[PDB]
Amino acid sequence: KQVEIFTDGSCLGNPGPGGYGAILRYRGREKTFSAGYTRTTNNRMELMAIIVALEALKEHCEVILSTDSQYVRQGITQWIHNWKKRGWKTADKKPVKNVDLWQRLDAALGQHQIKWEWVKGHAGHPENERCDELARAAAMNPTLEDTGYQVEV
Repeated sequence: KQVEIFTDGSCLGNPGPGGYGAILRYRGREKTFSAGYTRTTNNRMELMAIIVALEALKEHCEVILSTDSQYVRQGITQWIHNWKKRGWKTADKKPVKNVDLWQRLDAALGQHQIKWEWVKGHAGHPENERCDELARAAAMNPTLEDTGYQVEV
């Protein structure tokens, strides 16, 4: 009840060192989250940012979630519905890519009333701009291991 969440993820390769930034605003007060991983991908950091922010919420909230990720938008608005029906597997019966993070996200999504704000550019979105700085800074000083990352074949 109202919580604003801003997120971004960033990574220098594919895979490569990467990081996330998230800002959680409540009652005019802000909390910042940020961490870097030694070997990860951009898309995984984009999911991780949202996961860590939502997991911070300790009570059911109405959340306005603001992110510029095309990957997360497609997943949330397009794919995840059918993913669940197919038991989290693509037509070739392989596990959906990043199933670990998508499932962990979906858990956090189920606990809140979420309005998604799909941002386009940094222009006029100071919080998202700042999440990118955070993400990039953490990618330059990575400390965690992204143990869920699998080298796609």
